[PDB]
Amino acid sequence: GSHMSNISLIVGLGNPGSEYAQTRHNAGFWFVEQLADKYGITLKNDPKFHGISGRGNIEGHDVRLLLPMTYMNRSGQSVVPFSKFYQIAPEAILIAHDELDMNPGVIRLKTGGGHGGHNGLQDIVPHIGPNFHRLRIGIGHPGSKERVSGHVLGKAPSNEQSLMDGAIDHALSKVKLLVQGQVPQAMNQINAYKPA
Repeated sequence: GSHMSNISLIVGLGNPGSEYAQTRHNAGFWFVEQLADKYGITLKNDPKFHGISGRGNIEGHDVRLLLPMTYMNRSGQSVVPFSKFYQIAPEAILIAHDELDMNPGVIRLKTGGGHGGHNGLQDIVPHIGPNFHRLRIGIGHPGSKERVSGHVLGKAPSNEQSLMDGAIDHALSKVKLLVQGQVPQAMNQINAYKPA
């Protein structure tokens, strides 16, 4: 099982399918896929947990990676049984996801709190409670209350994608702190990020 606030499960939220891969709502998938490549962690089919998953060493720590393949609003149908099977407490889980309330190129590490309208997080907090960590990857907001679907299922313009990709690359360099349980320092150094 997990140990204290050393992060040992990193989840990335998104939808399956090439048609959603480049959309804002898959920001969490981008981060976990990039982290997997960085550390040479294989993401392999995991039918038992309705996902794609991997396990590997990050900076001397055994860490599991999970991409639910449930569709975003059913993400809990992968995250919850996976974390239960492996006896991973919420305190040791990092969930990376798109954040409408932050600009592209803003990234913040948060512990606790609600789903903030995110339909993936909405499917997870009722089960495991809120005390997991979140890598909130700004995607910016749409022009109103009803363009939300269209915005999260859109592919960002290149300037915004460049800002998100630089923020995501920064965060990758801070995962060493998270897997070592240095959450306060990783929150300091992630939240300080600026694009330019």
